[PDB]
Amino acid sequence: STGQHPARYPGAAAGEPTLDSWQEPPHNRWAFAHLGEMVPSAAVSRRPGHALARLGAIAAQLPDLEQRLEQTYTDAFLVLRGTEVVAEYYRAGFAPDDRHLLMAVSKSLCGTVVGALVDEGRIDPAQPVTEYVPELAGSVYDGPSVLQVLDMQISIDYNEDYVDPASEVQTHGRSAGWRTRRHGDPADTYEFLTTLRGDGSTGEFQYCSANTDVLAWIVERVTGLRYVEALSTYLWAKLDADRDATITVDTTGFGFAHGGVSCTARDLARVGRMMLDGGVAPGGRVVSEDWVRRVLAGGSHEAMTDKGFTNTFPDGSYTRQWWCTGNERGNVSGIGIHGQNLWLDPLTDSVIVKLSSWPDPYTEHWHRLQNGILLDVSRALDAV
Amino acid sequence: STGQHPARYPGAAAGEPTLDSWQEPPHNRWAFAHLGEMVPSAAVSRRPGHALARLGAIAAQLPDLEQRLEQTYTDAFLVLRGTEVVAEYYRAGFAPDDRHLLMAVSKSLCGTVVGALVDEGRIDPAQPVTEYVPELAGSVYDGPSVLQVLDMQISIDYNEDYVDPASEVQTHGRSAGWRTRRHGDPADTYEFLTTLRGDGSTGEFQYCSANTDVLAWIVERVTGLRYVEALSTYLWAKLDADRDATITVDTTGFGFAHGGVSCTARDLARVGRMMLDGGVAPGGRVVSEDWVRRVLAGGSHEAMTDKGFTNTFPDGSYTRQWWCTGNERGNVSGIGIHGQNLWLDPLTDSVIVKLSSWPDPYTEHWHRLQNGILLDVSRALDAV
Ligand SMILES: NCCCCCC(=O)NCCCCCC(=O)O
Ligand SMILES: NCCCCCC(=O)NCCCCCC(=O)O
Repeated sequence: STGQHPARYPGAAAGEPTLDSWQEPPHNRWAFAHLGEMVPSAAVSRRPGHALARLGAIAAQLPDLEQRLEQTYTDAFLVLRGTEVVAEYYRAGFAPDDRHLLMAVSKSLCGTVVGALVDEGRIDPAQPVTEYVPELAGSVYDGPSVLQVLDMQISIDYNEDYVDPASEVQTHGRSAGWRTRRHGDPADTYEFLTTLRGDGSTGEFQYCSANTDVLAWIVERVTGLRYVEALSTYLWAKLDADRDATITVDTTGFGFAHGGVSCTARDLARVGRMMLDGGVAPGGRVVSEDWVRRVLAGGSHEAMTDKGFTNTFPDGSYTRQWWCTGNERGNVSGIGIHGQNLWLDPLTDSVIVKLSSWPDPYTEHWHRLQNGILLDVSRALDAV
Repeated sequence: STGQHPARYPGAAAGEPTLDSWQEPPHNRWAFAHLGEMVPSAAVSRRPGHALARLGAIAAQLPDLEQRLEQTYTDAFLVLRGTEVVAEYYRAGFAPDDRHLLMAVSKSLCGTVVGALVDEGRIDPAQPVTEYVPELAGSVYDGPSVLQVLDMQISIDYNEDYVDPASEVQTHGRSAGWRTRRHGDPADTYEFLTTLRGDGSTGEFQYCSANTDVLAWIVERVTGLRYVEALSTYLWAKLDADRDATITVDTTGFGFAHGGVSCTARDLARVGRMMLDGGVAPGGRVVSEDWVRRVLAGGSHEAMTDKGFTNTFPDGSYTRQWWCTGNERGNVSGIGIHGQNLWLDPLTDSVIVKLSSWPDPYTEHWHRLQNGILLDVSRALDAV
């Protein structure tokens, strides 16, 4: 058993509604107003073909920027300097206000929600995961602290290989609804998490998407809110965003916290703006100054043994669901496969959003090109 | 085989992407911008509890109206007199701009798209279905004309019982993704349609949801557009709507034309406004004056042998995906189970939208109450 979870609607029984019950009472009052949560659905446009390129200022310093964006399969690109949008690009077929999957940039949003609850004293990072989710007893999350989850410093038997059909990535996806279920698969994301094991060691960085979903589970146990609602209440609804975000949900309504958020490029930039404003957003404080300071400060460098990341960023690290370059600019970024970044450049008070669709989830090739663009654009923003 | 269908995106292979392939190239460029079409998804609200009742004018004539709306599980209710919203109600927990499932009011929208294509001379109602969809040869739709589909005048072995777990309604839903698939079920909506049989007789009204999905299939074959896009291009994008509508899609991306559209009450009223304006909408003409005239005129009364409908509306009929009361007011309505109506009152140049969630799909009890409210509100709009 995975214990108590937030009901899909007020008074809902556990796991209700399902695909076979949503038309029946009492479920249908909720379901008829939220059917996209149950059944795949398409937008029918209220609006009756070419790329939009408004790179403007940085164009003089980076003449070939649009070509470099094309070469990295860029769908949306936006630079926010202070409060001003100073450069934008959207590929043909993608509108400025269209939403785009964030992949693991979603993790940085989840970490922010956790941070807000730490500020409220509802989560203590020093406490074991099992203090908040007892049902993870007997799993790899039995022993580690919430901070070690936040920092991805738990050794786990989870092969985070995005291409291997047999990897835990795919099983994770089948459990949550991103992929077709097999018989014998865990019923939902919570159950999948309880199946994970490890050798018990901690302290070394191991990127594992399951960690973020454990954080979201903790958020639910501490607030009593569905993660989807907690993500709105503690973050999204304070941004003065143009559009709702969306997040995929599994068959219990649990949001795919580690990778399933979609939003517009401009709205994602509002998250970066909040970070560079010390944790304050138009709708109120999201996280404490201290939390933001710790994100910008980085994690333990010695924990970061990922050769690929450190080849590019020798003094890099990871903390609280953010990647920290440790470079001379102090760049920090949310990062997702296929080329998603929420990139912070504190030196110039700027945020860079790049949302892409590389053919491959992650390779040194795309990694080098992507980071080259983000660094060049950052430097182009420097006072001269 | 069900023949050629509009690709989910430009250049897509048949049936691509699937739940297991959408992350791979070339699918992922499209899928990352449209993930809700593949995986159930929840809105993360950008906005930070009680019913809104602004019944206003008609309140004096119908003092107990709000109670009557509550008693019929009303979620949204809106009266448009001319171009003016003169009464509104939304239950606690449902916002004025929230979308609501239309159930078979969706059919009236599909019929409108067909009507537009008839105006363009791309569909001839007198022609057999097989003129446009040859693959329906050998099925119950082999022989009948497109008009007989529009008018629901084909005898079909399809038990339209919304509660019986064993009825064709459920198989239809399993084929399309509204319900959990069983082994042996048709793979998609098109395949399900090809399995339908009948005794070959025509001319008598038989309400069958499959008919509308055949119409949507015809729309796709004649335009080359996904039904979702055709619904936008020929109708929704001409309404000057506040929000996109949505429609559920099956595993090929085919919209659930007969029941799967959701939209706001105010936007649905724009469809009624278009009908009462002779087929013209803010964005241009949607259908011809003649088409609208034929809808308002009704179908053959003798074909209408449904005792339930005619008990309430003795001179009632059905044509072109609209129910026609044949009453002294000439009321016509789109109708969906659990209490959805797009109700036209030409006498007062008014449209009534009622979107509800009755516990039961359809019973004489709810039918009597629902129609009593719509008729009383219509009469309350009369000049005195
Ligand atoms: N479970 C399916 C979706 C999971 C998303 C994974 C993801 O986006 N991972 C990001 C990896 C970034 C690696 C950065 C680096 O090594 O330099
Ligand atoms: N296939 C699942 C959804 C199908 C929707 C069916 C629906 O909305 N039907 C409307 C029936 C109206 C009957 C009106 C009357 O008999 O008076």
